[PDB]
Amino acid sequence: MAARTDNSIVVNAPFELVWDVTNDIEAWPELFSEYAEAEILRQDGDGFDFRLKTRPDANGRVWEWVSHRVPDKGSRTVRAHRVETGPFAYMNLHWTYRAVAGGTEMRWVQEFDMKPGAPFDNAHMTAHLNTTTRANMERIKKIIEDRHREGQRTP
Repeated sequence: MAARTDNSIVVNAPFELVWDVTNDIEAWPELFSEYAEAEILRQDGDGFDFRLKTRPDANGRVWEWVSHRVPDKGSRTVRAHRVETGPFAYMNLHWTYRAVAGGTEMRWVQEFDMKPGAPFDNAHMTAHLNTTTRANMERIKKIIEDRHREGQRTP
């Protein structure tokens, strides 16, 4: 009934670095290939609201929306959801980090459902999100590992 994506990847670096990089919202435009802009609108208490402005998609359209995000470094997890759902009836995000043999494993899970009349149906969006998510996790993994390996020669 409800759409879902579940993707994992291991980053060959320590939790601290993996966490700090991925949770650096201001840097997402250089980390993610889809976001042109990312700014925190407000930070009240734990969670916070941020705006995302994507780059022109495969159809030349630029999207922008606001989401609420609540990072929990202590539990090594983060929860988020779109405030301006747009074509989505709702979109929930859940990231976890786990120490494993070789580095830090990142697991990103999405829970959503398209609005009746949206350009995409649950099936097609699921495929689209898996593709973009996998591409982003691989790019982020590379970036983090490079920063990590750099600090091993100064040391």
